[PDB]
Amino acid sequence: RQVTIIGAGLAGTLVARLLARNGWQVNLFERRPDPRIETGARGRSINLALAERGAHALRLAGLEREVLAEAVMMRGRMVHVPGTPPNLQPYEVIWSINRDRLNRILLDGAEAAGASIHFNLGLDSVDFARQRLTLSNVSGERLEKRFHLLIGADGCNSAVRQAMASVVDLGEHLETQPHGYKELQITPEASAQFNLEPNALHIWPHGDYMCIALPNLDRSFTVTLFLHHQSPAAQPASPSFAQLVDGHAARRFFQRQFPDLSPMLDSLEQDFEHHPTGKLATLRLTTWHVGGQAVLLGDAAHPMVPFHGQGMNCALEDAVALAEHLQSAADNASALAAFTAQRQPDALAIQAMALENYVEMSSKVASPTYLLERELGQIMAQRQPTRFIPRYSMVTFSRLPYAQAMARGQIQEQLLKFAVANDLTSINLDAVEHEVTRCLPPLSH
Ligand SMILES: Cc1cc2nc3c(=O)[nH]c(=O)nc-3n(C[C@H](O)[C@H](O)[C@H](O)COP(=O)(O)OP(=O)(O)OC[C@H]3O[C@@H](n4cnc5c(N)ncnc54)[C@H](O)[C@@H]3O)c2cc1C
Ligand SMILES: COc1ccc(S(=O)(=O)Nc2nc(-c3cccc([N+](=O)[O-])c3)cs2)cc1OC
Ligand SMILES: COc1ccc(S(=O)(=O)Nc2nc(-c3cccc([N+](=O)[O-])c3)cs2)cc1OC
Repeated sequence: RQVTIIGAGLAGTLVARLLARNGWQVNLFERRPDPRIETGARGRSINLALAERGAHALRLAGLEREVLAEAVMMRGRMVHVPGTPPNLQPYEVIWSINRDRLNRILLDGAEAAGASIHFNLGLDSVDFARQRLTLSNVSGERLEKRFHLLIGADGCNSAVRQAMASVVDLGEHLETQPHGYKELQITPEASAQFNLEPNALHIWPHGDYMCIALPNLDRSFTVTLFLHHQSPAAQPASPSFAQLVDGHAARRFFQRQFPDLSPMLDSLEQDFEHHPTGKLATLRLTTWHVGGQAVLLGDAAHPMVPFHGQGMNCALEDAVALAEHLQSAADNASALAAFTAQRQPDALAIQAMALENYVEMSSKVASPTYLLERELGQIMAQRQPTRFIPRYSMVTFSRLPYAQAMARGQIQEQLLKFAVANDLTSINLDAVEHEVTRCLPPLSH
């Protein structure tokens, strides 16, 4: 009945609330300070896309209305490319939520449910044999604490995950990507001056690099630049973080490549030199738990590239699943095994689907095969909105488990490919629709 959670982020704080109100004694430890303590100057955090499946996880926790109150409705996407004014491409919605706003709400929810939360305390080591762990603060205190069940919700660099290696082989494989990212900020004045639409997701596509911006209720926007770390050996002058040696270089790059975005980025030079360049990676594990003693949740279990906007959504789903299993199972070891069996297939799937979105960020001309496929898929979905559901729509706008969206997507892509092989005018749409009904079962099977 006792549980210790490391990491008061999105997954850890949600699972604290779900367990605490299910009668667990919950202690939650966080390395950062309490964002609920009002200071004189609020810091900036990123805005995240919350999709239907994440919103539904919050509804099960009884916190959806709270979060929605501070979330910006995004009705569609606005693509910005030179030579056209952007116009809204309508989506059904995606909510833009501020990370720290969400976190404060989750924290209040966890505490209201009876969890004890401890801030400014980082997990440094775990001794599984002696079931003790040690927390450290900046005051030099080294706090040794006893634990029964340990939930690692401590993010993509999990200290819990690292500790688990000492006692079990996690079968880790880290796959890195050549793009990094940089977080930047459009202020409310700038967005208003350039009439940036608050109720939309904004994209600046540019072949091998790109910017995406999500809104905040105060009309500021957080912008993410995705760009190669280094210029390719054979394409040595192409843009990369390696060339952008300082803020002035960054400014010249934005001026040249993102002319209409550069004016909105007032602290670009500042932001570029301070904010570290983030890495893109996928980490996969064969095992998420050590018997009944510890389990990994969210980014701690399954780091993924941020290209389908689903990491937080997955983490919130994870929390719901972990608390469901901990209640309905015989013992903790069985719960953790069952949890891993449910969610690890979903995690691998979204990790893969995220990478597939990522690889499209290319200046390579799209193969006419892939183009005809997508165009044919659109037609089929129109004719049988029943069965043929585009995979992105299954992921982003439904609650269908990721593994099942990936499976239906495979059946669908395969059908499209055999149909398109060897322009669309020669393709018999009746023959294709016949194959769609023969090969793709309705959702009710
Ligand atoms: C550029 C970018 C854009 C993204 N956009 C989206 C998006 O639009 N939508 C979406 O769904 N996802 C998005 N994601 C993914 C999303 O941020 C993560 O998947 C999600 O935050 C993971 O939730 P979590 O609780 O598992 O981890 P976290 O939210 O990272 O929580 C981990 C917590 O543990 C704490 N902690 C860490 N180490 C320790 C320690 N040793 N001791 C104690 N506490 C510790 C941290 O302070 C933190 O509070 C994005 C990610 C990136 C990088
Ligand atoms: C306009 O139609 C589309 C609808 C949906 C998608 S999607 O579902 O497949 N990908 C998605 N990425 C995000 C997302 C949000 C925040 C940050 C990031 N990020 O890359 O950091 C990604 C939201 S939806 C794509 C579409 O066209 C490309
Ligand atoms: C990995 O490759 C695929 C995987 C899955 C599928 S699918 O058949 O299951 N989903 C489909 N999406 C579209 C579609 C159309 C218009 C815009 C978008 N959009 O991402 O914005 C998608 C057409 S078909 C297709 C694939 O390539 C054709």
